[PDB]
Amino acid sequence: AYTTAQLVTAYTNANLGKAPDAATTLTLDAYATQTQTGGLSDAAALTNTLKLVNSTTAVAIQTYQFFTGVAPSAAGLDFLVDSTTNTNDLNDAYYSKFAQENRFINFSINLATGAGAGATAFAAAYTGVSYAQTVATAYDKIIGNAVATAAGVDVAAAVAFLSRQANIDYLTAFVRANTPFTAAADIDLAVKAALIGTILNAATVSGIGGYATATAAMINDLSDGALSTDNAAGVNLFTAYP
Amino acid sequence: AYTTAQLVTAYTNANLGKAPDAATTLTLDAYATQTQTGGLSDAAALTNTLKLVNSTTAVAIQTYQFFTGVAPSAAGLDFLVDSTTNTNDLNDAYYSKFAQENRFINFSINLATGAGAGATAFAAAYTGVSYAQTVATAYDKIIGNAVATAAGVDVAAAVAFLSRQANIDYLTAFVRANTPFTAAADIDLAVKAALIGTILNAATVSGIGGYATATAAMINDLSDGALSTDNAAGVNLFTAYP
Amino acid sequence: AYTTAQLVTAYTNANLGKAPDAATTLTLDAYATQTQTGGLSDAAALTNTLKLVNSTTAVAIQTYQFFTGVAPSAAGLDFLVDSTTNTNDLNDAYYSKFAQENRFINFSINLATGAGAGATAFAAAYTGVSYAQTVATAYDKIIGNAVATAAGVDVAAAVAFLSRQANIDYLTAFVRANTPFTAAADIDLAVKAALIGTILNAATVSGIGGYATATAAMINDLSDGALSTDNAAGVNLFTAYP
Amino acid sequence: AYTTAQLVTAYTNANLGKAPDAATTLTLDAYATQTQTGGLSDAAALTNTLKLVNSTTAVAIQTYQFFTGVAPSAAGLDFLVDSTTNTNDLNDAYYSKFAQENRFINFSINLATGAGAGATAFAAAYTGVSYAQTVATAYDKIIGNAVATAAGVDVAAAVAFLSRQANIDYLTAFVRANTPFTAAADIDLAVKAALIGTILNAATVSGIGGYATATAAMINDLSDGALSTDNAAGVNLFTAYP
Amino acid sequence: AYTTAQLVTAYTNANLGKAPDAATTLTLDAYATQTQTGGLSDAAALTNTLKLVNSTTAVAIQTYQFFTGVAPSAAGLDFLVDSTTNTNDLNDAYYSKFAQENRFINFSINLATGAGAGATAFAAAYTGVSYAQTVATAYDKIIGNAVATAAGVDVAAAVAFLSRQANIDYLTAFVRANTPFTAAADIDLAVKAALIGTILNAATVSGIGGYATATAAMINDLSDGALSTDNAAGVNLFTAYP
Amino acid sequence: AYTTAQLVTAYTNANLGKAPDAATTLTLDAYATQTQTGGLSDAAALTNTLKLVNSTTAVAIQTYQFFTGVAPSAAGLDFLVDSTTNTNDLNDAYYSKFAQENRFINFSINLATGAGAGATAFAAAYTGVSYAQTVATAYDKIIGNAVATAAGVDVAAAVAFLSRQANIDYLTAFVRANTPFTAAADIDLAVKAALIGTILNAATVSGIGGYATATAAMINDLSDGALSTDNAAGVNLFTAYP
Ligand SMILES: CC(=O)N[C@H]1[C@H](O)[C@H](O)[C@@H](O[C@@H]2[C@H](O)[C@H](O[C@@H]3[C@H](O)[C@@H](O[C@@H]4[C@H](O)[C@@H](O[C@@H]5[C@H](O)[C@H](O[C@@H]6[C@H](O)[C@@H](O)O[C@H](C)[C@H]6NC(C)=O)O[C@H](CO)[C@H]5O)O[C@H](C)[C@H]4NC(C)=O)O[C@H](C)[C@H]3NC(C)=O)O[C@H](CO)[C@H]2O)O[C@@H]1C
Ligand SMILES: CC(=O)N[C@H]1[C@H](O)[C@H](O)[C@@H](O[C@@H]2[C@H](O)[C@H](O[C@@H]3[C@H](O)[C@@H](O[C@@H]4[C@H](O)[C@@H](O[C@@H]5[C@H](O)[C@H](O[C@@H]6[C@H](O)[C@@H](O)O[C@H](C)[C@H]6NC(C)=O)O[C@H](CO)[C@H]5O)O[C@H](C)[C@H]4NC(C)=O)O[C@H](C)[C@H]3NC(C)=O)O[C@H](CO)[C@H]2O)O[C@@H]1C
Ligand SMILES: CC(=O)N[C@H]1[C@H](O)[C@H](O)[C@@H](O[C@@H]2[C@H](O)[C@H](O[C@@H]3[C@H](O)[C@@H](O[C@@H]4[C@H](O)[C@@H](O[C@@H]5[C@H](O)[C@H](O[C@@H]6[C@H](O)[C@@H](O)O[C@H](C)[C@H]6NC(C)=O)O[C@H](CO)[C@H]5O)O[C@H](C)[C@H]4NC(C)=O)O[C@H](C)[C@H]3NC(C)=O)O[C@H](CO)[C@H]2O)O[C@@H]1C
Ligand SMILES: CC(=O)N[C@H]1[C@H](O)[C@H](O)[C@@H](O[C@@H]2[C@H](O)[C@H](O[C@@H]3[C@H](O)[C@@H](O[C@@H]4[C@H](O)[C@@H](O[C@@H]5[C@H](O)[C@H](O[C@@H]6[C@H](O)[C@@H](O)O[C@H](C)[C@H]6NC(C)=O)O[C@H](CO)[C@H]5O)O[C@H](C)[C@H]4NC(C)=O)O[C@H](C)[C@H]3NC(C)=O)O[C@H](CO)[C@H]2O)O[C@@H]1C
Ligand SMILES: CC(=O)N[C@H]1[C@H](O)[C@H](O)[C@@H](O[C@@H]2[C@H](O)[C@H](O[C@@H]3[C@H](O)[C@@H](O[C@@H]4[C@H](O)[C@@H](O[C@@H]5[C@H](O)[C@H](O[C@@H]6[C@H](O)[C@@H](O)O[C@H](C)[C@H]6NC(C)=O)O[C@H](CO)[C@H]5O)O[C@H](C)[C@H]4NC(C)=O)O[C@H](C)[C@H]3NC(C)=O)O[C@H](CO)[C@H]2O)O[C@@H]1C
Ligand SMILES: CC(=O)N[C@H]1[C@H](O)[C@H](O)[C@@H](O[C@@H]2[C@H](O)[C@H](O[C@@H]3[C@H](O)[C@@H](O[C@@H]4[C@H](O)[C@@H](O[C@@H]5[C@H](O)[C@H](O[C@@H]6[C@H](O)[C@@H](O)O[C@H](C)[C@H]6NC(C)=O)O[C@H](CO)[C@H]5O)O[C@H](C)[C@H]4NC(C)=O)O[C@H](C)[C@H]3NC(C)=O)O[C@H](CO)[C@H]2O)O[C@@H]1C
Ligand SMILES: CC(=O)N[C@H]1[C@H](O)[C@H](O)[C@@H](O[C@@H]2[C@H](O)[C@H](O[C@@H]3[C@H](O)[C@@H](O[C@@H]4[C@H](O)[C@@H](O[C@@H]5[C@H](O)[C@H](O[C@@H]6[C@H](O)[C@@H](O)O[C@H](C)[C@H]6NC(C)=O)O[C@H](CO)[C@H]5O)O[C@H](C)[C@H]4NC(C)=O)O[C@H](C)[C@H]3NC(C)=O)O[C@H](CO)[C@H]2O)O[C@@H]1C
Ligand SMILES: [Ca+2]
Ligand SMILES: [Ca+2]
Ligand SMILES: [Ca+2]
Ligand SMILES: [Ca+2]
Ligand SMILES: [Ca+2]
Ligand SMILES: [Ca+2]
Ligand SMILES: [Ca+2]
Ligand SMILES: [Ca+2]
Ligand SMILES: [Ca+2]
Ligand SMILES: [Ca+2]
Ligand SMILES: [Ca+2]
Ligand SMILES: [Ca+2]
Ligand SMILES: [Ca+2]
Ligand SMILES: [Ca+2]
Ligand SMILES: [Ca+2]
Ligand SMILES: [Ca+2]
Ligand SMILES: [Ca+2]
Ligand SMILES: [Ca+2]
Repeated sequence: AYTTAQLVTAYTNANLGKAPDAATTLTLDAYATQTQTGGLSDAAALTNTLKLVNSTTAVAIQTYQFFTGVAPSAAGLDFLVDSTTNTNDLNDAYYSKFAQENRFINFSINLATGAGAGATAFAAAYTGVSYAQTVATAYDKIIGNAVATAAGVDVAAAVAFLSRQANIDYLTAFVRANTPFTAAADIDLAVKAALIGTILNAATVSGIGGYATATAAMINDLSDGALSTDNAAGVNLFTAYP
Repeated sequence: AYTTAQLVTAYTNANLGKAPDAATTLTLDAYATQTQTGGLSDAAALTNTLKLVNSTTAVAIQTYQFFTGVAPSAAGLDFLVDSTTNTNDLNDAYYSKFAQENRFINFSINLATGAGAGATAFAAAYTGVSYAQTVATAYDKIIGNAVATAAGVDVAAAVAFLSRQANIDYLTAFVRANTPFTAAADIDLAVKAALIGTILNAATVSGIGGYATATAAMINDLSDGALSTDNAAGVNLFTAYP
Repeated sequence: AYTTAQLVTAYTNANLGKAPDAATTLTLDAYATQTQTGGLSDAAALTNTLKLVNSTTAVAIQTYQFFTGVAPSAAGLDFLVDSTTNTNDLNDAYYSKFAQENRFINFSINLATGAGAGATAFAAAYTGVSYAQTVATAYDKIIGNAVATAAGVDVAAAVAFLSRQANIDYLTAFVRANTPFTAAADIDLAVKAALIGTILNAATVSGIGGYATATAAMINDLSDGALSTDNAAGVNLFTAYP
Repeated sequence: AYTTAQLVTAYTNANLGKAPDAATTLTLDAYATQTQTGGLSDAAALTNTLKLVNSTTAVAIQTYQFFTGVAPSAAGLDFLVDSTTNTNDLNDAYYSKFAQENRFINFSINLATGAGAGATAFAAAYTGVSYAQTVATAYDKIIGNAVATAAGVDVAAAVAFLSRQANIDYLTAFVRANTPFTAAADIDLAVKAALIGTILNAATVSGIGGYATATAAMINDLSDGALSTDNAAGVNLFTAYP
Repeated sequence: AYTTAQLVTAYTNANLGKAPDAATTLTLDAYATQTQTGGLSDAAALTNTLKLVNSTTAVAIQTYQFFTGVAPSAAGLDFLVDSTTNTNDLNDAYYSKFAQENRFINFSINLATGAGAGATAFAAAYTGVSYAQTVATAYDKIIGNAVATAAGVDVAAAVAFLSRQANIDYLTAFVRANTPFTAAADIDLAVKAALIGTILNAATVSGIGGYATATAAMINDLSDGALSTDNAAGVNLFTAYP
Repeated sequence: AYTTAQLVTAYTNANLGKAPDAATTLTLDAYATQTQTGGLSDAAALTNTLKLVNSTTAVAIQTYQFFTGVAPSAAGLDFLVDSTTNTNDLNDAYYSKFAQENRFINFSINLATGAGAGATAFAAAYTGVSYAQTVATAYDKIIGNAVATAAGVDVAAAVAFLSRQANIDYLTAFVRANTPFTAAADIDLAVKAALIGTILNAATVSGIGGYATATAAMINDLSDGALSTDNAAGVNLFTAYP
């Protein structure tokens, strides 16, 4: 049985010191009532509670792991999500106008293009590759073909939907109108990051794939208040939480 | 085997001293015959007998528990349902023109708006929340998403039906024409109580959810004549009947 | 193996001394042949043999039990069905123009209206009750909601069919044109008896319900020639044959 | 393994000394080959061999059993089917123009009307009975309602088909144009025999019912050459072959 | 594992010294490869290898067995299929223009009409029999009604298809234009042989029936090079290979 | 768990010293990630890794085995796929314009026509055989009728599709416009090689058949770097890898 005070504290640690909104408080309150009435197990309530921090914390963990090869530390997560020194962070008015999918795309573009840490690695490996191939390889890397088929979703339809011309046209307009890029090569590279960022958003929403499971464990690890690993140079998701 | 005299006495205690109507007497008489003919078990007949007091007793128990956080005592139930000092109570001519759903809405509006005990708590928590969010959170709090899916009903369709624009338009007309409220904020808060009151009526009619099960046990506890707990400050449903 | 002589004697005792008709004799003869050829068990043949006395004996037993609260005795059954002192009885030319359903309605009207034994009790309990409620309560009392659903028949459709406006219009015309009643209250009470009488006919035709099972046992008890209980003041079906 | 010589001898005894036709010889020869090739068991071949004598021997056995109450003896069967003293018998040119169904009707009319042995018994029992009732009772007596439903055939459809107005119109034309009867009562009685005769033909063709099973055993008993019972006054099928 | 040299030698013995054609050699070569790759068992390859000799050897065995009552010997098979003294045999240019079905019909006509060994027996038994009866009896004799139903094919449809007016019109044209017969009786008898010959072709193509199984064993017996029985007066298929 | 360095080395040995392309590197990288995240077993990743060398290595192994009767050695594979002395090999700019199916056809034409090693054997066996027969025999030889049916694919539809007139018209145009052949016999022989080459491409794409399984084992054997057999005169696939 979870009290509403316990759930909001777990959410606060997962959200890194940010108090829940009034609407989210009612959702957390509903979860607490279900546990007391025998309608929801203790483990299920916590997982649902930690599922509300997807747009604010899971975006920071997953984008760094794919691009920079390592997830940010507790101090790095604190700076990115909710910090006093960072005026523009994930849960402030600067990002308040974005959705979950747009937030994933923004970090993907920033990391792979310009002054991002993984920008040089992204350009070397993702050059000379078509849009369809990038989607196909990223989908297998993030979610996986075997795992997705076992879960029930159709891989062939999902890959085609993500690589449709409508998605490409919208993303290239998003890159050109927003990013300070105008060359064909620079725009082409940035669209690839946007395509990958969409896949990352799809994986965390559905919860299927190695990336989605790994970031869930890290959020659960951070839920109690202190990260168990908390490595200074970053936490490798795949080896910290096998 | 239940005699018709036993069933009406159980109903009278559940209805708090009110004699059954002539139509309800035939329904109770039919239940007694089925038990004697081996067509209905003793436990099933009593549960069906206590299912006829939904509009007169279960409304008082459930509305107080959700809003004030505690169910009324035996003396409090007596005053609300059938008392000599209370000229206008649930089973008199004042409420004789209402249906089951309208009765649930009336207590919800009275408790959450004006001089209700839980009015101050309701305003603090349910401010800045949209209509769709209030329905979604209340449905999970009262009935529950996991329990409803297991029972067979579709949660997604049920929530959309309860939050349709037709329901909102009818409820806001009900609030404005009946309640002494004219400000946008006051009307908006009252409609939220009406939306929650509809959910409470849905839960007790279908019998799915923690609230429906809890109020059934309290009515069964009151059926014999004396409430087992009968706390002076109120009976907490979720801890008295786990 | 049942001989045709044995079957007609069992039918005669069930019909209370009335010899079977020529058409019914062939039906009884067919049952005897099936037992000798190994196509029908001994118990099944007797039950089918006793199923042909529904319109002449089961009508007397069931109507008295529902209205007067007790089934007629062996002497009472003899007077009602086939007696020398009673010029107008069930199996004579006076009732030869009626069907099974009409026979059930006639006793229901006679008992509940006028000089019937149960007329005073029927008026006290069945006053202020709508037609739909009377059908719903009688159907549960006679057949039962749980038993009917288990058997496979749809209760919701059956109740609506029995309470349709076409049935009410036919029955009120039957009451007004036949019974010596013209007041609204007297006609309304008589139609309720007709509605109940139709339900009794439905129960005995289909064989589902406590009433149908109980009257079958009494007919089987009377089949051998002498009733086992044969109480002077009447036989209570539900306690004599649990 | 049955040789073609053995099969024709079994058929000859079943047909009471009549040699098989050239077409029937090929059918018997085909049965013999199947047994030698392992495609048909010995018991199945004999039953199929004895199924070809339906129109010549099973008609004599079944009609007498239903009407006269006893099957003909071996000498009686010999006179009826194939005898030197009887110029007009079942397997001669006199009956060579009839089919299986017409042969059954002819004996039914002869036995129940005119100088038949069972004519007086048939008139006493089958007077005052409608056509539909006669078909319904005869079908239960010969085939049976329970047995037919278990086999898979629909009793309700079969009875209605046998009692259709087209069947009655054809049969009454058959009776009037052929039998020397013109009165309404005499024609009505003869049509009842024709209706029963059709049922007997249906039972032996399909092989369902006590009559069909009983006459099959008697033919099998006669197959070896000598009847085991061979009672002088007739063989009662239901007690000789339980 | 079968080598391509072994398969062609088995086919040569089955074909009685005739070397396989170039097209058939590839088919035999494909069977050998499948056994070496673990895609086909040794027994299955030999049965498929012996299934290619249907039009040249199984025609001689089956037609003699049905008509003359005995299959030809090894010397008789050698003369009929592939012999130096016989200029016109089954696998030469004389029969190179015929198909499998036409080859079966040719032997049936030759044996049952003219100077055939079984011509006198065929005329005595198959006189006075209609076309439909001949097809029905031959189908039961060759394939069998019980065996065909167990295999899954519909006997009623198959018999009607083989006895359709289109088949009769084609066969009677085949008989009249080819055979030196012009009388009605002679043509009628020859068409019956053609109808039976078609059934024999159907049985060996599908592989269902006692005849098809028996001739397969004899071909398998001849496959090694020397027939095990090799009776001088002929081999009776049904007793040599039970 | 496979590292991306291990997968590319396995692919390099399978591709015989050729470094993977940038697009293929991402595919190999995705396989490595899945193994580390527990979404793909070690054996499955290697098989998928070796499935990307179908167009460059499996074409050399399979075409030689079918036509020349033996697969090329490690030195022979090195010369054909990736060698310094061979300016025009499978993975250079000379073959960079072809697809997988066209590559299979090219070797089939070269080997069976002109100066190919198996040209003389192909002409001797595949002369006087129709197009439909060649497809039917090759399909059974390469994939097999029994194996294909067990896998689920329809053999009858597949053979008809491969032998359709549209396929023949395209292939004969391919032969005439490309190969230096103009005679009817030479073109006819070359089209047969093209038809077989298409079947080989179909077998390796679907992975069904003895040829597909055998060439997979040889590629797996070559994956570690050194071939286990490495016979100087060639490796017989069916006996080296049973
Ligand atoms: C392992 C670990 O724990 N490491 C930590 C360290 O130990 C240490 O504690 C600390 O570090 C930080 C961190 O590494 C930081 O990384 C940044 C960061 O990931 C990210 O930052 C953003 C960037 O500085 C910048 O913004 C603009 C802006 O997004 C703009 O986009 C427009 C615009 O918003 C408006 O017009 O709306 C449009 C729709 C929008 N367009 C799009 C496409 O979205 O776009 C431009 C061009 O893309 C972009 O430059 O400002 C943001 C506010 C900022 N975000 C946050 C949350 O702060 O990406 C950087 C590339 C990345 N830098 C490097 C280097 O990798 O870097 C600082 C140093 O600069 C470091 O101290 O934290 C570690 C995690
Ligand atoms: C724990 C426990 O056991 N406690 C008990 C105590 O120990 C003690 O024994 C005792 O207490 C009572 C009780 O707490 C009472 O609580 C009241 C009560 O819940 C409720 O009361 C109603 C209210 O006083 C009032 O009415 C009007 C009216 O409903 C009107 O609505 C119109 C109108 O009917 C007509 O026009 O038709 C329209 C369709 C209708 N509109 C709508 C929208 O329905 O609407 C106005 C505005 O909403 C409303 O004020 O009169 C009712 C007759 C009355 N109902 C009953 C059953 O009595 O709500 C009050 C807000 C609530 N008060 C407080 C405070 O919470 O309060 C009294 C003291 O006043 C107390 O003694 O019982 C405890 C249970
Ligand atoms: C426990 C036990 O065993 N008790 C027995 C006693 O110990 C004792 O042995 C003995 O008793 C009898 C019995 O109690 C009797 O009961 C009667 C009886 O149940 C019933 O009787 C009928 C009634 O007297 C009457 O008839 C008319 C008539 O039905 C008429 O209807 C018209 C008409 O037929 C024509 O126009 O066609 C129309 C279509 C039709 N209309 C309708 C609607 O059908 O309608 C009027 C008004 O309804 C009606 O009065 O005459 C009938 C012939 C008679 N039936 C039989 C079978 O006899 O109902 C009585 C109300 C009931 N009486 C009492 C009192 O309850 O009563 C006598 C004394 O009168 C008693 O000796 O048997 C016990 C079973
Ligand atoms: C256990 C359960 O749940 N059962 C239910 C079923 O599962 C099902 O859901 C529904 O099914 C029904 C049910 O089986 C039913 O049966 C009918 C019914 O019993 C009755 O129905 C009445 C009838 O159609 C009709 O009657 C007239 C009338 O009897 C008339 O007689 C006159 C008249 O009384 C007066 O003038 O006096 C005269 C002397 C008299 N003449 C006589 C007696 O000769 O005679 C005519 C024929 O000439 C007759 O049509 O109309 C009534 C309104 C109707 N009543 C109701 C309540 O509907 O009798 C039918 C013979 C009977 N049918 C069959 C078949 O048995 O059947 C329907 C058929 O669709 C079925 O759907 O409900 C169950 C409760
Ligand atoms: C127990 C036992 O074993 N008993 C045996 C005895 O011990 C003893 O061995 C011995 O007995 C016989 C037997 O009992 C016989 O029984 C006969 C017999 O069952 C049957 O006989 C037929 C009857 O005599 C008669 O014919 C005409 C004819 O059918 C005609 O019909 C016309 C006509 O054919 C033409 O116009 O075509 C029309 C389409 C056709 N119409 C129809 C409707 O079909 O119709 C008339 C009127 O119906 C009819 O009389 O002649 C037949 C040739 C004959 N059939 C045979 C097979 O012989 O029915 C008799 C009524 C019955 N008699 C008695 C008595 O029951 O009787 C003799 C004595 O007469 C007896 O020796 O065998 C015992 C079995
Ligand atoms: C048990 C055993 O092993 N016995 C063997 C012996 O021990 C001994 O070793 C030896 O015997 C042979 C064998 O018994 C032979 O039997 C023959 C044989 O079965 C068969 O022979 C055919 C017949 O002689 C004949 O031909 C014509 C021709 O078919 C013609 O048809 C035309 C024509 O082809 C053209 O116009 O095209 C048309 C489409 C075609 N029409 C049709 C309808 O097809 O039709 C006429 C009339 O039907 C026909 O006579 O010539 C054939 C070439 C020949 N076939 C072969 C394969 O040789 O049928 C004979 C009736 C049969 N004879 C007897 C007798 O039964 O007989 C010789 C002696 O003549 C004997 O030495 O082999 C035993 C098996
Ligand atoms: C068991 C083992 O390991 N053996 C090895 C040896 O031990 C030894 O190590 C070594 O041997 C080689 C090898 O045996 C070689 O075999 C060749 C080879 O299989 C193949 O070679 C091709 C051929 O020489 C040739 O080309 C043209 C060309 O393809 C042309 O096609 C046109 C053209 O490309 C353009 O116009 O586009 C068109 C679309 C196209 N048309 C079509 C239809 O595709 O077509 C003509 C006519 O078909 C053709 O001649 O040149 C190619 C570049 C070459 N391919 C490669 C990969 O090198 O087929 C030869 C017939 C075969 N030779 C013999 C002999 O069998 O032979 C050399 C000696 O010449 C030997 O040293 O390797 C062993 C495996
Ligand atoms: Ca913080
Ligand atoms: Ca901040
Ligand atoms: Ca932790
Ligand atoms: Ca009270
Ligand atoms: Ca009151
Ligand atoms: Ca209690
Ligand atoms: Ca009597
Ligand atoms: Ca009387
Ligand atoms: Ca008794
Ligand atoms: Ca005889
Ligand atoms: Ca005779
Ligand atoms: Ca016997
Ligand atoms: Ca030879
Ligand atoms: Ca020859
Ligand atoms: Ca052998
Ligand atoms: Ca190399
Ligand atoms: Ca090269
Ligand atoms: Ca190796």
